[PDB]
Amino acid sequence: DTSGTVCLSALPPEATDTLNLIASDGPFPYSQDGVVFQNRESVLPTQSYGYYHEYTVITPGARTRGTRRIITGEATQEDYYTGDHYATFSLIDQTC
Repeated sequence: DTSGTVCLSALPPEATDTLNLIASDGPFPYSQDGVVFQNRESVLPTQSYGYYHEYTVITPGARTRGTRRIITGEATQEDYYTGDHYATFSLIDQTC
């Protein structure tokens, strides 16, 4: 299940950067950016393979991809933010 919705302005600035790169279809900083997100644990609504894709939300100072990500859903304006390494997700509202 999702943990509600959150305004883009309420997320780390890096989340805005990630969405801008998604809008231009990259290029992305990490090789894992753009790969299919399987939603293996069924936290997000059930959809067929390929409906979801994942992108890194850079954590300042991190040597690794960290724990922040944006999962895109194929529907219009459907994007999910997780700041706890896929444990919980919140729908991102780019209008606020």
